[PDB]
Amino acid sequence: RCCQRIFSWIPVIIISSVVLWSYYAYVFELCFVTNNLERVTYLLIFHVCFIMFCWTYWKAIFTPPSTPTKKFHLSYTDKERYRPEVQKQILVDIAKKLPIFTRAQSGAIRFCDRCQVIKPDRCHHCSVCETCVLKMDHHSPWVNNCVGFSNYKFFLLFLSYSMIYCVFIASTVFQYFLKFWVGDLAKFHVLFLLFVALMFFVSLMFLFGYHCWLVAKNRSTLEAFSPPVFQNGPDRNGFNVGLSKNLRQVFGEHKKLWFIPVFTSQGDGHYFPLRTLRESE
Ligand SMILES: CCCCCCCC/C=C\CCCCCCCC(=O)O[C@@H](COC(=O)CCCCCCCCCCCCCCC)COP(=O)([O-])OCC[N+](C)(C)C
Ligand SMILES: CCCCCCCCCCCCCCCC(=O)O
Ligand SMILES: [Zn+2]
Ligand SMILES: [Zn+2]
Repeated sequence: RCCQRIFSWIPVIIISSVVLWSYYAYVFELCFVTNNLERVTYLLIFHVCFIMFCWTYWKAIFTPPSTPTKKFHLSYTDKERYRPEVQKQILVDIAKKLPIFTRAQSGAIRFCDRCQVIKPDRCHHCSVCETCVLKMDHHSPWVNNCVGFSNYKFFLLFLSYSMIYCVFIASTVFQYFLKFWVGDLAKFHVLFLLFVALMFFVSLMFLFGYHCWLVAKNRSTLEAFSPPVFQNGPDRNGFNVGLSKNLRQVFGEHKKLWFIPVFTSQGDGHYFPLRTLRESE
């Protein structure tokens, strides 16, 4: 409904409000209060931090999920959608020609009734986005969007620049209140700002770190909480092909584009290199 669609944006409104208020706070008040050359230097650094935050946040929010291609879709009519075991055999015969090595716990082919999709490996259905999403990490209320194959790099860059911004604001307010305490000048209310920054920082520390873990090992959140099932059973490392190539699968080979939110991730969204094949030519 209209109500629901409005309510889905409130986390984004909250983060955007906190960020804009921190901008207004630092730029005028705090930057003025703490040499002209120094002030301009720090104002331009702060502005670069701000622009990278908004850049990465925007592309995290507004990059739609990647979706399985036609080859993975069943083009059935409403009539044909009907006996379950014949469907099982049909899906098996189709999967004979698809690069799908993961199965359900029962061993069945993973299939989405809503999208009519033979799910690729690492693809999962999001009921919020209401679509199958390739290498879906998780649906994020905070970016009002799925985080997966298409935007994961933008998400991690957004966490990083969020952290840098938090450190900038926190350190600035600390210096302001120290200089007040040493009588070299207060705006007591901006103390709250510090308490906010700190909080977010520490939160990001747990989040960033966690994702570091995931990215180091080529593991999605869903996979971390439910290991994928292969022909020989569950395997927590089925897609782990080494730290370097795990990192480059997300950030690409070109160092210049690592820290900017332009799409640079490797592979199609469907087949992902098996750890078990990592030394096969
Ligand atoms: C671009 C980023 C990449 C950079 C390189 C990354 C280097 C490598 C990074 C990390 C490798 C370090 C591995 C630590 C494992 C310790 C042992 C341990 O706890 O075992 C436990 C798992 O362990 C965890 O659950 C870890 C949780 C992560 C918390 C945040 C710390 C991240 C480290 C921050 C690093 C920041 C480095 C600085 C980054 C600039 C137990 O295992 P289990 O029983 O199988 O768990 C089942 C849980 N289940 C129930 C949910 C299924
Ligand atoms: C007052 C200083 C700045 C405070 C605001 C800084 C920006 C913090 C934004 C953190 C958002 C984290 C979103 C996590 C999403 C997820 O894990 O699904
Ligand atoms: Zn689906
Ligand atoms: Zn979603």
